[PDB]
Amino acid sequence: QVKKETITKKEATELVSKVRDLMSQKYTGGSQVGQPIYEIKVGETLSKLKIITNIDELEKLVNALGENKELIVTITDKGHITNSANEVVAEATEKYENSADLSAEANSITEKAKTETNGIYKVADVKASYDSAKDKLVITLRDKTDTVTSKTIEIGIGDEKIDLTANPVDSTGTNLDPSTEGFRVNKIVKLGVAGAKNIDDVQLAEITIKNSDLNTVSPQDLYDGYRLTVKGNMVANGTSKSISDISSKDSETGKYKFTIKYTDASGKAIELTVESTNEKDLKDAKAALE
Repeated sequence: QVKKETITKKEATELVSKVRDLMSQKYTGGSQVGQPIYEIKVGETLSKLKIITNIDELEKLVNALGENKELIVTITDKGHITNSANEVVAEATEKYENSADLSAEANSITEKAKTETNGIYKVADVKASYDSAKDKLVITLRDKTDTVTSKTIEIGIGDEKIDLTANPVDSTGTNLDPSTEGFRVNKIVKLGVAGAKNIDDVQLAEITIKNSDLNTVSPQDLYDGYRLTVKGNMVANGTSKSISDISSKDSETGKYKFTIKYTDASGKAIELTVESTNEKDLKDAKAALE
């Protein structure tokens, strides 16, 4: 993954433009044709998010956002892909994502071949091999009776999951029934796929919109280890002060942080982020401002 970002209310004009375009995007095929691809939620906090169905819901909330108040917007992809007919759809056959998926499939097919009586298994002897070196699933078929032919099919990472009970495809593009009298495995060009599944959500973004003038400083900027600096005293003399929690508990930078929202001498809404790798210095600065 999620892109986290903080922007100002003024900068939210660009967010409105982008979210408007996202909200206009619909599936162009399959079961969800005409429904929105994106789910947008808006609320004061991450615990008070609500789904919106029109961009004006966001515009109204952004326009009404008070001085030193904030709004959270989350953007979720409800799951989409372009299918073989060039339509954007909500469901698709799952893909092999790694070596373990290919290896599992080889084991599954090998086990299924012992007892299966459906599709290809009915009319063909089946071997399925996971080649550790090449990183491929290799399926080898031979007709059980009559003039015996064979076919080998290679399946890799990123391919759609296959199903030997489903109708394979021949050179005409037809999904052909393996029980057709005269069917031979050497006419298979590709194997049939497993059933389509709903594509999973992907959280794309969490955008915090703050109606404030934003700046980030060190604790040293405000406090020298003993006394507030001149800048520290100006901050401490701000009005309608709200000082946030103790720390950020680190992220992937070292830096901890707290925020001070205040109204400056001119009446401007300010939010000052005070960040430090050192966690004692930050909490000392913090205590001096209280």
